[PDB]
Amino acid sequence: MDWVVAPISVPENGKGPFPQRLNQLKSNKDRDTKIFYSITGPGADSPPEGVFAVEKETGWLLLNKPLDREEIAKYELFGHAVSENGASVEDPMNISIIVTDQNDHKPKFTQDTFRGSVLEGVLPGTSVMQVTATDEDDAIYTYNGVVAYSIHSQEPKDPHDLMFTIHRSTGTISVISSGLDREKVPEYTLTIQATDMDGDGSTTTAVAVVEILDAN
Amino acid sequence: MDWVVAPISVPENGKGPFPQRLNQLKSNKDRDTKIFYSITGPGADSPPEGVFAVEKETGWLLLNKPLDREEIAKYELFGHAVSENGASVEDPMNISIIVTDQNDHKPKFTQDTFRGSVLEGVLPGTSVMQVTATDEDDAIYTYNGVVAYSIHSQEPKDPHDLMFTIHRSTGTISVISSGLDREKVPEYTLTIQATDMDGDGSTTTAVAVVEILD
Ligand SMILES: [Ca+2]
Ligand SMILES: [Ca+2]
Ligand SMILES: [Ca+2]
Ligand SMILES: [Ca+2]
Ligand SMILES: [Ca+2]
Ligand SMILES: [Ca+2]
Repeated sequence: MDWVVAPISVPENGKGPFPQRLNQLKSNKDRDTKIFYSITGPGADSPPEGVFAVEKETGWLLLNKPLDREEIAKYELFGHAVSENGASVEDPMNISIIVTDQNDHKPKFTQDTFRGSVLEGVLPGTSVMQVTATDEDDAIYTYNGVVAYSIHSQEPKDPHDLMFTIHRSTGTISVISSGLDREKVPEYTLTIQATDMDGDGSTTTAVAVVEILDAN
Repeated sequence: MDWVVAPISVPENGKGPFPQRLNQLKSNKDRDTKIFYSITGPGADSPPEGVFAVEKETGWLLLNKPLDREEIAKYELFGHAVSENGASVEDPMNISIIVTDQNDHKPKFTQDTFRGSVLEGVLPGTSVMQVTATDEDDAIYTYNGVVAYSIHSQEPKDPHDLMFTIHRSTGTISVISSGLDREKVPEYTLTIQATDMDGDGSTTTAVAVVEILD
């Protein structure tokens, strides 16, 4: 029995030590001859050179230094086997290295202060504005690049304390209660937060300033 | 050409979606007979049951839910190939799942306040005390569980500002300058910090109180 395709998943920023053994190659021609192994491709003999290597006799695939997914996320290499007589015995083998993500980037708001406005009359559920934070980490297979938005505080606290809400994943801010009155309170300052790992990681902070406009 | 053996490395807390394909099994007897695949072992048919599964006809190995390395770090399963009989055609295959670490734990000092003492006479380079923070994440293959120690502040700043240092990875605090005098300053309060990812991750804070003896 065997795998049809077996890619090797390697976390970025590994401790090693280096050089670090990955998986071991084997030509089933072993008994008939002595085999010598080598590799080619971007990562081996094309740039970036010498990130990966092979032990010529044992067939161990080696990683020579820690990887950075944000720099290169995938490698496609080829492994070769030649007899002691010098003849390429079999087709070269496809080697796929998948670099898996670590949470090595903090989220960042696109601005320190976002600004929006809304009419004093509006219905609860009305969009005011949208805020945005970015995270360079993977948000598809991991949560490391997935951001959770929240409102930390509101100022002032009148009439109600919880006048707005923020959509947890889109960053759209909405009005959730009535009684907006420009004459009483013309401006609210919301301290907003974006936290990666969908709310369990690092947090960064910005501000949203909401102007209340007079409906005649 | 092939791998002698090929373990599968799966990051914990994956998004999937689930069930999630890992790698695909294949018997060489595919060509001469119809094959049905299955798996056994802790993770499959022993507890924890049904974390992994196999598509009986295609041979795809499936992960049914996200993994937690801190709960189980490694699985050893066996893959089987049987004829319509139910009879093994070849030896079962060893399946190794390695669960790779995510930084899902913050570091924590063992105490909020550590206490130590040192004689007023001592030479620079003298050990005072050792402080400790733990991190449940992997500190062997990743930095996620590796802690970096630092001194944030000293009080008072007398005779001067930098009287102690902390060893970045052991948490041992040492005297780095002379002029300790109990009669002048009997006690120092150091704000200390432990940061995971060897200094690039989350930080937590505690206090070290050092008594000067006569
Ligand atoms: Ca990186
Ligand atoms: Ca990353
Ligand atoms: Ca991140
Ligand atoms: Ca975990
Ligand atoms: Ca972990
Ligand atoms: Ca950690």
